[PDB]
Amino acid sequence: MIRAVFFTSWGTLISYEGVYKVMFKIMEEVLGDYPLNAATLLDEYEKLAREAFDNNAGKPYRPLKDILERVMRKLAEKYGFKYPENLWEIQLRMAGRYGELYPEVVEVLKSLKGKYHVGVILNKDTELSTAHLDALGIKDLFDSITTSEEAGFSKPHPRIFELALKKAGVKGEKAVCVGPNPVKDAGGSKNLGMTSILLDRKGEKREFWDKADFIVSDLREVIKIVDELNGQGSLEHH
Ligand code: NA
Ligand code: NA
Ligand code: NA
Ligand code: NA
Ligand code: NA
Repeated sequence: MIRAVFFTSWGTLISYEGVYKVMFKIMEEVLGDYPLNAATLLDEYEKLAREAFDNNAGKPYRPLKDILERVMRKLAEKYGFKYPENLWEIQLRMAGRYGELYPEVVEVLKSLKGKYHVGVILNKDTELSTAHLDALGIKDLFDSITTSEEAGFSKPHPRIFELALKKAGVKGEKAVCVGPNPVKDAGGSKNLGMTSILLDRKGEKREFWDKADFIVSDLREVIKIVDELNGQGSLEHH
């Protein structure tokens, strides 16, 4: 029986275009009138942030605030603008203002919440990652929020998934995990015995479909999958 459904954040709940918007608005605020195109700065920020996250994958948690400070110091030295004071407050304010959910998210979370433990797993940190969900209005729809900062390790290390399962009170076989990353999400959750669901919203990841138990293009399909897994043996499923 599936008793719990876990979701990641980026590309699952919060759209990539929404994440891009937040980061673009941060770059614009940092630059002020400095004569650098903010989209150009954004591309380099994304590259450096991605490189740091990927290097930390599966390792003990590293404070996000320090990562973003190191990235921005590199960018300020590269491009010649003054390093911004209160960078963290800029991050929090822009996360409070910008971003968007995929259009089916609220409906799906509400449909599941009545029948399953609905959890979110966050890899960047606790504070900023939770603040973004709160600003988008979905923080309280979750029965649990579990982060790499709380577990002490980032995906795909097992501890983050172990902690999420403890919050739900079940072993991995009673849970599904939905996310876009075949290694960090599908592989990571399957290591704890969960049923892995790869989210491929654009149908562009076929070469990684073998890394998951199920593939979906939107979150409405998750409800169907869990209902199917739980309808085994009744007269309706038959
Ligand atoms: Na629930
Ligand atoms: Na409940
Ligand atoms: Na935190
Ligand atoms: Na933090
Ligand atoms: Na794992």
